[PDB]
Amino acid sequence: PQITLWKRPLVTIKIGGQLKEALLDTGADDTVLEEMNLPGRWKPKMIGGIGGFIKVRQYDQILIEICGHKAIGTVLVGPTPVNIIGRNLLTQIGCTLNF
Amino acid sequence: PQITLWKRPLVTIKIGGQLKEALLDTGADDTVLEEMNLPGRWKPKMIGGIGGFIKVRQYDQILIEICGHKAIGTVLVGPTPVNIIGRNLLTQIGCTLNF
Ligand SMILES: CCC(CC)CN(C[C@@H](O)[C@H](Cc1ccccc1)NC(=O)O[C@H]1CO[C@H]2OCC[C@H]21)S(=O)(=O)c1ccc2c(c1)OCO2
Repeated sequence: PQITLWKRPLVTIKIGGQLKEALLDTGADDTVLEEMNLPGRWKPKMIGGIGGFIKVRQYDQILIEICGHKAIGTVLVGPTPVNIIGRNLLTQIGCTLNF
Repeated sequence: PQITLWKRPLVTIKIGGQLKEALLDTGADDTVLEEMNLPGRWKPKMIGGIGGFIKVRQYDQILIEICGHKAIGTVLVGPTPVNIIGRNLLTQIGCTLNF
């Protein structure tokens, strides 16, 4: 689809067998989700945003379905203000910016 | 043009007589620029992201040229680590997400 930006580009995602809403975020290198239970092993990591740095749980090679498009990649879980889909998965679903 | 997301979607902008590199950021409601001394009246604002909030100065009706496309709107200025073009101006240059 072609998504205009007069509203927040929010979409439904499926991860760990659960539906969630997430923001397509071209300014994010990485995908960061709010606190949730995810299966598999994880490593502690730090990530920085506009206001500072936070501790996150890094899950590798996780399936997320983004508006029916499959991606398998790294998902960070921690105290982000919003579920964000970052470029690491946006590229997997073939997302581009156009103007 | 079409911008893939393999790398950060950085583009050249023109603001207040200065050329800068800025992120085309679909996850940003507002446009936030690195500290710079603009003339005119402003209002204090707080904007939140990963790591917490930063204090910024809100300037209204500021003209920004984004890869040759002119836009005019609200621009926030503060201690951000990156110049961020938000949705308030992305809509004005006809920027869409596509996948
Ligand atoms: C509330 C949803 C997002 C944060 C979750 C909002 N951000 C825009 C993101 O694109 C920032 C934009 C950003 C980019 C680099 C540095 C600081 C901010 N990216 C970001 O935080 O990404 C982080 C996760 O991947 C990593 O790669 C970049 C930082 C990490 S933000 O920079 O904090 C931002 C911008 C304009 C705004 C605002 C918040 O509130 C209203 O107006």
